[PDB]
Amino acid sequence: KVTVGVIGSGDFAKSLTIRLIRCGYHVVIGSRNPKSASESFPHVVDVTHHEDALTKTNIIFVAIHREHYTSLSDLRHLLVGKILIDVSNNMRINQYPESNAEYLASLFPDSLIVKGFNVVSAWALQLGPKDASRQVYICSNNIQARQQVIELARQLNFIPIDLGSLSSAREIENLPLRL
Ligand SMILES: NC(=O)C1=CN([C@@H]2O[C@H](COP(=O)(O)OP(=O)(O)OC[C@H]3O[C@@H](n4cnc5c(N)ncnc54)[C@H](OP(=O)(O)O)[C@@H]3O)[C@@H](O)[C@H]2O)C=CC1
Repeated sequence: KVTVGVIGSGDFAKSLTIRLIRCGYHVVIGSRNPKSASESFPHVVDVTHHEDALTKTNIIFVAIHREHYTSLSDLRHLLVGKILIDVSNNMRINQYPESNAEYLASLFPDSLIVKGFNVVSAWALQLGPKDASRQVYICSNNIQARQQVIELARQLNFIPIDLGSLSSAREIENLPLRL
């Protein structure tokens, strides 16, 4: 089984982990408190500290909020070359001078940041997306990483919508707030 990483242990990390397992992946979780977080996951999931989880996979969902990204900054060297999937949303349209994905890319300039899955609710990961809204919008400045995340979306039974460069991340982040 291919191993996919998730940082964080909240509602989104838990739902993502469900879908990943159902779709045939092995999951490693990076948590600040893995002994405590382990009870929030099945035994088949490897729950560990961030620095250990990162050694087990090259593709990591960053299932934490933007305001906590800098808690990972000391992992910069270990994260070099890895794909980081920015799943985040904000409470306001155009909330910051840069999109959350661009902010993450600036914190980890030698990682490969891909925006994706922010439009998917926790409940949609558990039940599946509505038949008329299986779309997940994906973008990245790195074409190879973009294509890997597109293929992951397909394996998770979503319809990936390739919006090209990371410049698309801003309006992808605005989309849940628009109607
Ligand atoms: N909930 C949803 O339905 C959806 C959420 N998202 C996005 O997913 C991401 C997570 O959302 P959600 O699960 O609801 O968020 P939570 O508020 O549950 O936070 C998730 C994780 O953040 C981690 N973390 C929290 N504080 C810190 C910190 N100070 N430093 C380092 N890590 C920290 C915790 O992990 P730990 O304690 O294990 O370290 C926690 O389990 C967000 O970006 C959200 O916008 C996207 C679409 C849907």
